[PDB]
Amino acid sequence: QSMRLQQKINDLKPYVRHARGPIKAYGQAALDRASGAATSVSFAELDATHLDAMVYIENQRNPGLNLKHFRDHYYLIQALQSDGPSAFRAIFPQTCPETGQTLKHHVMADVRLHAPTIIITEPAVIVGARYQQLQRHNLTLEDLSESGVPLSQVAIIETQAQKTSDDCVMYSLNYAIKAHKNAAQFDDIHHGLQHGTLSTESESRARTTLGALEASSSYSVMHEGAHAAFGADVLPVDFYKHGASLTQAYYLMKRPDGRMAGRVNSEGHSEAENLVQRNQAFRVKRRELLDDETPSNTQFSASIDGFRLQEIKRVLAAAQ
Ligand SMILES: CC(C)(COP(=O)(O)OP(=O)(O)OC[C@H]1O[C@@H](n2cnc3c(N)ncnc32)[C@H](O)[C@@H]1OP(=O)(O)O)[C@@H](O)C(=O)NCCC(=O)NCCS
Ligand SMILES: O=P(O)(O)O[C@H]1[C@@H](OP(=O)(O)O)[C@@H](OP(=O)(O)O)[C@@H](OP(=O)(O)O)[C@@H](OP(=O)(O)O)[C@H]1OP(=O)(O)O
Repeated sequence: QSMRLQQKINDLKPYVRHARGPIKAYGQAALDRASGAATSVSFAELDATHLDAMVYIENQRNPGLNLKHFRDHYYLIQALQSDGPSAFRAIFPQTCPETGQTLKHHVMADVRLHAPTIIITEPAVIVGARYQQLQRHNLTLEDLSESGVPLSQVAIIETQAQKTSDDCVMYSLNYAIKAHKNAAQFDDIHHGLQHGTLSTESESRARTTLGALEASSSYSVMHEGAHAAFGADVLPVDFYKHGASLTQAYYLMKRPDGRMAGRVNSEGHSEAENLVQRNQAFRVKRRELLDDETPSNTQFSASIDGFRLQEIKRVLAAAQ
């Protein structure tokens, strides 16, 4: 139990207790989730359902965010083929190549239009348990490619900040907001991608699961052309504020460039905070078995859940 997440709970509880409809049920499930109680439902589906009502209030909160929710990844392609905004971000679930069904596992795409440039951010890992995320990313990339977009101008960035299999959509959302807040660096990455290159990819692609597989297999496992890199080398510290792993926070603050060793809360704070401190401020035990107790601290940062509570408070306050 942690005072910060508890504070977030106390902030949200009235809004849910005053809510009506499916959003009350969702908010209650989120409160249970955060509090450390059991959740008799999958949160990928819940988040997927109530993503739009958020996206709206977040687009209000930060004009210029340009966040969109696409039911398919083909709707992303349809959206690309328009003289729309010069820069927009989209959240979408992957599609199973052998069934054509959407399978949760959402990702976010920071997009610039011009020969368009696409940046897919992976909250978890590129490869996956049974090489599933890999071939799914492959489907997405192939479709983007026959859409007309050159694969040398698309980049998937594995962050490995998310350690759970449930919080895809919230990580995607926070990553959208942060991609808007950190527009400059993304503009840099896009200027790079326009000429078909990615900064320090040579070192940074190895640090991903995709890198280990490409080095252990020595044959193309992900599509020829598509770029990839580890988040800590190309993204700002904002993308790791919700990393569950404290070891990750430690290893990130220990980086020589010291990009991840700064302060991670707004400067308008009496008490400063860095990555590790924030991780420790949202540090709670986790929810699996007693027979299968795990090595390393069984604990993690439930900061992302607090992000969920945050979004729900914003929506429920926005509606009333
Ligand atoms: C990343 C992964 C492959 C294992 O890498 P790993 O993190 O080296 O495995 P570890 O056993 O060392 O996990 C250690 C970290 O996981 C964190 N963790 C917290 N909740 C977790 C969870 N539900 N599942 C896995 N790891 C979790 C632990 O806190 C620890 O961080 P700490 O040492 O700071 O506490 C694995 O955790 C994972 O994400 N698997 C899912 C990937 C996948 O197939 N699909 C994802 C798409 S949803
Ligand atoms: O995710 P965002 O939409 O970008 O919201 C962020 C942020 O959230 P993150 O933890 O996900 O990075 C902080 O909230 P905390 O969880 O750290 O407490 C912050 O607040 P502080 O920096 O002062 O701590 C503030 O939230 P709020 O809107 O409630 O003020 C802020 O969004 P803003 O751009 O509105 O400041």
